[PDB]
Amino acid sequence: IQTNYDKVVYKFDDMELDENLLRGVFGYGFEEPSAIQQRAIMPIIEGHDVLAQAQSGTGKTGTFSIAALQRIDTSVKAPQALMLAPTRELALQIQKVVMALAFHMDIKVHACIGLRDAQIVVGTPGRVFDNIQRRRFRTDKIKMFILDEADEMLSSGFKEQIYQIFTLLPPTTQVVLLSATMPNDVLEVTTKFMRNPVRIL
Repeated sequence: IQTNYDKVVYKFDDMELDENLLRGVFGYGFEEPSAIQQRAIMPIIEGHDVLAQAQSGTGKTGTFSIAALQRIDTSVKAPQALMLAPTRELALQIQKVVMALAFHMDIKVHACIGLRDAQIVVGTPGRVFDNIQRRRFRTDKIKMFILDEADEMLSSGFKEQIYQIFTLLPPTTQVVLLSATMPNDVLEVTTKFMRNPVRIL
């Protein structure tokens, strides 16, 4: 584990999460934060752009799902977090988890594979870009942009769609990129859209 952020939290109780969220975490079966969640949840909540190389099954989904849910202003009924996955299956799965964690919260999650007042939007690059173009949902309230399995997405030709989505989002959007590998392409998006990112490898 290599990181340029040194805070390590061992219990979800210590992350100062909303209790309704915490209820959902424990309710989901999350007992102890994994290596990755021990280090990445906090910086994401704090607003840092975050780059994390994490293998699947290490608790990636929970990391950005918990941090995103903690950052939602439930009063605002519009997209605040946009999550991009390489496939419709992954996207569907992320929606499953987010909803389970948000069980004790009043949060609307919608998958792009209804959209106007969803607070969390999950989907594939092509579908999301198309819905933005046809103005199916506004992007002015988006505060978080999460790219799950970035190496997968950039290799499937979504690179251009992603670059375009970036430009269409508020210049102040926090960027969270998770990838198992570190292709030169991934480092590229990182240098182009992140500002002094927290790195966890």
